[PDB]
Amino acid sequence: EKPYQCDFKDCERRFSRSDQLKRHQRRHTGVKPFQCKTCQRKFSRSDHLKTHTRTHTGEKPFSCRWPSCQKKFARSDELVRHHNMHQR
DNA sequence: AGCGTGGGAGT
DNA sequence: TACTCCCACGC
Ligand code: NA
Ligand SMILES: [Zn+2]
Ligand SMILES: [Zn+2]
Ligand SMILES: [Zn+2]
Repeated sequence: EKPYQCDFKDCERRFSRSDQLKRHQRRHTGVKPFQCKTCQRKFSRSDHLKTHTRTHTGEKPFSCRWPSCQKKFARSDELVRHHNMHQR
């Protein structure tokens, strides 16, 4: 199921796909290909750079679906937490 | 709350 | 492979 093993010392992680292993291995190497042009912070992943950028732009693409609630969020996981809050 | 950081997955 | 999206841990 997860044939791509991480061979770094004392790491037991295994992955379904080669690209998942490559991304994981950036944790060990510290290689960070992406940079925010606003604050120069570096990231190992482009999706992390994308959501970080919303800290500068104020974009909040995720709207609460509860009727009459107008709250918005920069990330889908913030909206999940918020929805969990409406539903006790 | 706000967000760095992470795996699992669709494409 | 890479880009993208989801949900999640932990502060
Ligand atoms: Na990418
Ligand atoms: Zn590893
Ligand atoms: Zn920045
Ligand atoms: Zn709401």
